[PDB]
Amino acid sequence: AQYEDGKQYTTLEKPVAGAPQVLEFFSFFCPHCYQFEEVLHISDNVKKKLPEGVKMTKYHVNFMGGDLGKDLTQAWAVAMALGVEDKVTVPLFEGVQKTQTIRSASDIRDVFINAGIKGEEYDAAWNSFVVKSLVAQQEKAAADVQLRGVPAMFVNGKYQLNPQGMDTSNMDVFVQQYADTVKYLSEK
Ligand SMILES: Cc1cc(Oc2ccc(CC(=O)N3CCOC[C@H]3C(=O)O)cc2)ccc1C#N
Repeated sequence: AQYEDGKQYTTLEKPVAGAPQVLEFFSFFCPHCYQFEEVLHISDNVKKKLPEGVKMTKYHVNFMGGDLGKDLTQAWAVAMALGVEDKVTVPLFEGVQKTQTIRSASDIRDVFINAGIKGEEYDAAWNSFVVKSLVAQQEKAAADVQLRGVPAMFVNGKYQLNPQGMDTSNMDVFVQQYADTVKYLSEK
């Protein structure tokens, strides 16, 4: 078959119920995640191949980067709460992996300030129980699939994308195979 378990995707032994339709996990410390955002735009290209209604969810993980890694999961909850993911994703990636200017929680906050989030707005959100609950959701979702590596994408809590089983001589062909695979899995 053209799409095969073990090839473009794998099937979770214990599938998780009530999971978001398309769920990505990343870390701002994760080198392939940097590529998936800045060079490949995986999330955008997947979204372009799915129906207009479908929901895509993207969550940060704690297991890379120690204390700053957990700060970043909380900051990502702030981003989701305020709806400013698109404004902060690139400068967070570059601050962690390119310019080495993100070394503390205050440095993370600077990125939001420079992106135009008001200081009181960020601090209030950072300390809010709405954001605490979003942190819990990010952790629960990774726990549900015993997540030990990123980037990762899961479809309907049942299938895990396997990019290592796709072709990578051509970056654009790779992205469309990935997106087309997500489409095939969503229609399963
Ligand atoms: C064109 C292109 C294709 C790519 O294909 C992939 C290759 C590998 C991965 C897996 C990954 O990152 N890991 C594996 C399990 O989780 C732990 C983590 C590790 O330990 O490294 C993901 C995608 C990557 C980058 C580019 C570019 N430019």
